[PDB]
Amino acid sequence: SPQPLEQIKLSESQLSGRVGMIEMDLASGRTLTAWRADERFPMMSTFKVVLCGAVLARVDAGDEQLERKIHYRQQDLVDYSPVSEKHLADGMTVGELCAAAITMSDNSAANLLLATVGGPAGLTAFLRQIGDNVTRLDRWETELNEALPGDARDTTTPASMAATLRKLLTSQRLSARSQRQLLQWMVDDRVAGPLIRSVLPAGWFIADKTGAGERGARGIVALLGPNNKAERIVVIYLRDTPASMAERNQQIAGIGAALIEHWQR
Ligand SMILES: OC[C@H]1O[C@H](O[C@H]2[C@H](O)[C@@H](O)[C@H](OCCCCCCC3CCCCC3)O[C@@H]2CO)[C@H](O)[C@@H](O)[C@@H]1O
Ligand SMILES: *C(=O)/C(=C/N[C@@H](C(=O)O)C(C)(C)S(=O)O)CO
Repeated sequence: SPQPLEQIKLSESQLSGRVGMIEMDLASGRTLTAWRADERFPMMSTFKVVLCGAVLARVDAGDEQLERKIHYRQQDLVDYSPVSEKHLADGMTVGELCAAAITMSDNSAANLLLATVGGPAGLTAFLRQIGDNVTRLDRWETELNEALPGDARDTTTPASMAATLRKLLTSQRLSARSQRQLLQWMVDDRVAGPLIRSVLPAGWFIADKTGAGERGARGIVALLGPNNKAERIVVIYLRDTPASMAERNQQIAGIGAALIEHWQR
C-alpha cells in the first residue's frame, strides 16, 4: 500500500470524487492524518452516533431514561425500518431505539429519537453546547441523505466529526456508564462491523457507524487499533462520485489497508 495520504489521493483520482479524512489518537486528540479535514461532507447515517450522544446527555441530566418505552404508529415510519416496523404494537425503549439506529441504521428509530432531543435544531444546539460549531443537522430521515452538490445542510467536516466523537466518548461530558454505552452501540454495528472484522488482521479492534447517500456519498466513523484496543478515531467521507457502492467500499477499505500497513507514525 502507499502511505495513507498517497492512498487517499489515489482514491480521489479513481473515484473522481472528493474524499475527506481524519486519523486521530482517541486518548489525546492528536491528529495524525488529515485530508480535506475542514471541508463539508454529508453525514448520512453517521449522524446517528451524535444523535445518541445527545440522548445520553439527557439521560445523565435526569431528563430521559433508556428504559422509557416509546409508542409509535405505522404512519410515523419512513423508508428502512427493519427493527421498528416489528414493534408497532409493543413499542421500543429509548435505548432499544438507539441500538436500532446505530447498529441497524433503522431510520424510523432515528426519527423517533430526533423527536426526543428537539429535532434537527435541537441536535444542532447540542453540538454547539459541546463546542462543535460546524456540524449541522437540518432535516429528518430520509431527506437528510440527499447530498445535493454545494448544500451545507446535514453536513459535518472530518475534523469536527472526529473531535465531537472524541468528546462524546472520552471527555466526561457524558457519564462513565453513558460513554461505555455509546461505545458498545458502535462495537455492535451489524451493518458493517462483521464485514470489516472479516478483512481485518487478527488483533485489530473495530467499532463503527457507516452511512450512504445520493451522488456517491459514503462515510464511516470508526475506532480502530492493534492489540485489541480502540487506539484511533478514523473518519472518512466520500462525496460527488459516480462510482458503484462496491467500489466506494473498496476504496475506503484501501485507505484502511494503508493505515494498518503504515500504523506507527
Ligand atoms: O502487516 C499488517 C497486516 O497486513 C495484512 O493485512 C491486510 C488485510 O489482509 C487486508 O484485508 C486489509 O484490507 C483493509 C481492510 C480494512 C477494512 C475497513 C477499515 C475501516 C476501519 C477504519 C475506518 C475506515 C476503514 O489490509 C491489511 C493491511 O494490508 C496481512 O493480511 C496481515 O496478516 C498483517 O497483519
Ligand atoms: C444511512 O446512511 C442511511 C442511508 N440510506 C440511503 C442508502 O443509500 O442506503 C438511502 C437509500 C438514501 S435511504 O436513506 O434509505 C439510512 O438512512
